[PDB]
Amino acid sequence: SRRSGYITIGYRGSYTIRRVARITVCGKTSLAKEVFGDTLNESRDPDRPPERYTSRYYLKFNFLEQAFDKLSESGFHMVACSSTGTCAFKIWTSYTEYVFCRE
Amino acid sequence: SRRSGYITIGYRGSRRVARITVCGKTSLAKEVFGDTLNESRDPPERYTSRYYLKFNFLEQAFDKLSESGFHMVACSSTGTCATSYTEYVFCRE
Amino acid sequence: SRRSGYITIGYRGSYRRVARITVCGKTSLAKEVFGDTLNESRDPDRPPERYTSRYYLKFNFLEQAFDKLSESGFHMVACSSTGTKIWTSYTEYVFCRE
Amino acid sequence: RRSGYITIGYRGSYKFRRVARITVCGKTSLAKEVFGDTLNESRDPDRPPERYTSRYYLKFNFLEQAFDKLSESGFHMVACSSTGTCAIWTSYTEYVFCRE
Amino acid sequence: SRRSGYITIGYRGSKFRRVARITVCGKTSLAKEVFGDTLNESRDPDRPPERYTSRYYLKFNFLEQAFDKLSESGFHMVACSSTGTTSYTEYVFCRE
Repeated sequence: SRRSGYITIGYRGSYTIRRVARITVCGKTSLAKEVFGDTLNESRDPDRPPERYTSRYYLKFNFLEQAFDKLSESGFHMVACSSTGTCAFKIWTSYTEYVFCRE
Repeated sequence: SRRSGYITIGYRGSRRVARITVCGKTSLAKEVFGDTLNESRDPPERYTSRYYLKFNFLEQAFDKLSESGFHMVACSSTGTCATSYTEYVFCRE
Repeated sequence: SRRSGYITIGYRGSYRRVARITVCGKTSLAKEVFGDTLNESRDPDRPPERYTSRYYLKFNFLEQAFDKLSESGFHMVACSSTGTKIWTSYTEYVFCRE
Repeated sequence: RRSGYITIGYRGSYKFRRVARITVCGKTSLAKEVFGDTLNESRDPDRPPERYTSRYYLKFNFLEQAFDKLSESGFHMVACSSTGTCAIWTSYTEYVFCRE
Repeated sequence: SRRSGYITIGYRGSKFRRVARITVCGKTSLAKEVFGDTLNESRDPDRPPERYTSRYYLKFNFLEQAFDKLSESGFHMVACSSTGTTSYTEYVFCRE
């Protein structure tokens, strides 16, 4: 409870009438670092103080469930999930986010 | 974590978090967010759907709800191509 | 519990603008929860054990409906939304009292 | 009582909800336990108890009546999702139930 | 628990429901423990248990049969999302 809070995992996918390019991490930087350690890629947002938030971290691996398993090992649980679709000329893409919480 | 009710967190995206809206009992929202809350509407009603937050990190809003004993119980989003609107429902028992 | 059951709350939006909050479920549960804030005009004088999909509420704050459900011991167990210069949407929030 | 999942499907059309068919998917013995004679097996008849179906439906049209019967048999809603089909406007929503 | 983790079940969709292929994503040891011989590892074969995959799929067609097997191994459904224009729906399962 002293280090409670939220981490959101994001994933951009595409379907043609799973393939991963980048798993994004949003939340307080100290929490994301505790959970993911050196798998965290902070290049898009470097050198932030621990009590600041980020929406631009991402992970050095490409399996979604691999991110979820690490969150579970740190006592975070999935509490929500949403997805939004898009149509294009055929390919259709979507961004999915998975909200995790530690009590 | 004293008096029960719902607070809904919303934002419209294209992540770029333009503005985080707060809906619910006005007294509950002020308990949770204090001066991070700009009301921006002129007397106040018991319920609002037009409060919004000064900061732009969604998880920072979620974390403050957690500190007051609110839990996320649902979320939904809708989009049409030309953006999207996402909503997160919190509840304190 | 003997008075257990589901109530679904819905509303049509456009892009928050809430025109009307709909209420679906067994009528006696809806009446227990919302009392005089319930508008039964589109399905009046129903027996307490029959189901309706046509009640709505006389207020337009969604969280006020959620708060009343909580006061009667109902909890939100699911949520879904369907989308389409203005696009409309329907969102429903499923509540359950066990 | 044996564990399992039952999914409830609802073809909707769009303030009120469009009265339509409520479909039931899962192991047939579970669906029959839950719904009894409100279950319509005419599109998948004479199935053995341990086989699965995705073609049962209910003889009433109120979704919450189906949710209530699931609750009476100890099933709980664990997920839901809908698909928007723009063309009025029709959507399909499914509600996943689980008895552990 | 020692063998805790996530398995995500997917189906590409378009009496109504028609499901062709049920995809399985997660750690390969977990997918194998849950699904055994019903699992199709041909698309991603010769994989060590501690590695992850997004290319397994199931030999049967009933989504609830996949859900029931997950339950039998102590996995629970924690989230669900769908997107479409045809549709793709995924069900996230977790064993603590």
